[PDB]
Amino acid sequence: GPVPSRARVYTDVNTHRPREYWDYESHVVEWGNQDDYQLVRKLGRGKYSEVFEAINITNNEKVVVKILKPVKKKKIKREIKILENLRGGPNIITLADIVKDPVSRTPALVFEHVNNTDFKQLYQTLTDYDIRFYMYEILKALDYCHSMGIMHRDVKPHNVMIDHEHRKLRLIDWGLAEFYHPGQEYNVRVASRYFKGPELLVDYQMYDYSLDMWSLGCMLASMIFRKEPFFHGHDNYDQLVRIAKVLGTEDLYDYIDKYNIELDPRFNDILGRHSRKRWERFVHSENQHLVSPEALDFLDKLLRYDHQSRLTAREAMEHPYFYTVVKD
Ligand SMILES: COc1ccc(/N=C2/NC(=O)/C(=C/c3ccc(OC)c(O)c3)S2)cc1
Repeated sequence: GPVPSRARVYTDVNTHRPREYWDYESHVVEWGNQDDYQLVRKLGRGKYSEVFEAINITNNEKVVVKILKPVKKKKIKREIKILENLRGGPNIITLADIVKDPVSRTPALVFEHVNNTDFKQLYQTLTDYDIRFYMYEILKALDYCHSMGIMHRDVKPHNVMIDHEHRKLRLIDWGLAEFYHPGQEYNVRVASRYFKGPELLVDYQMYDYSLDMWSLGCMLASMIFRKEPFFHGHDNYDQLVRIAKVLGTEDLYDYIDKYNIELDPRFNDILGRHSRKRWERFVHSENQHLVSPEALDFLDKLLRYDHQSRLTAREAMEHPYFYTVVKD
């Protein structure tokens, strides 16, 4: 069978914290008053919720209200517990309140408001310095939640709110996040297609925080190469082919061989043979101002098949890529 795997860092965080830290099924929600918040406009509708701009009339404060669609109470308490465990963390969205929505019959989460510009406009104008700056700010958030025993599992541009005027970043949408427990087998149906790690795409369930580092690598490649998304698969199978055409098939086989994993035989007719490419081939006159040797080396150390070989968030913050970023 498959070879087990554990994270190389923060392995035992949850087994040394009290059961109440991670046993989200037993969490008792503390309810606020739903009448404190007036909905202003709908911002978005997802698979599991709808998001609204709102105002706290007992505050005059702008907030964001996320009203949950029905899903098993386990996953609602999971997201609530995770947001409360992480509240106050560097660049973590702050959960201000929780209420019962009378119409939906489901909880509604109240968040701090971030005056963000959508990434499709923002990524068109981010400079080399901006990308390094915001990548460092994301790394602060990930190392924090990783150090707190939590993996986000849905890192993507949509889940990174940026108020570019105030240089403020928040990592949002913790609805897929989960507590890391060594040896635990997790659902591989997480993250968006373009940001799924190879571990998900080969159905290896004993993954860890390093999944988020793959997703971050995918974001980085889209930004510095100005190709969003970078690995643009048509489905989950073609997604791994897209990755293999860049990272090569020999290291893909080394990866699945290390973990005693087999590919789905439907890859037989589609995967092919590919050498590993030099990242410089994606450089051209329209993105070269975003690319440096340090950028390519950093990206190369995030986008590894072997989840055990990717930089940790901590190690990533040590990379020369960030030497130019002013640290507060
Ligand atoms: C496109 O449909 C959806 C549906 C649900 C979503 N899920 C969230 N999960 C969070 O935590 C969110 C927090 C948030 C969003 C925007 C903000 O400012 C504009 C802000 O301050 C906080 S959104 C996202 C998009």
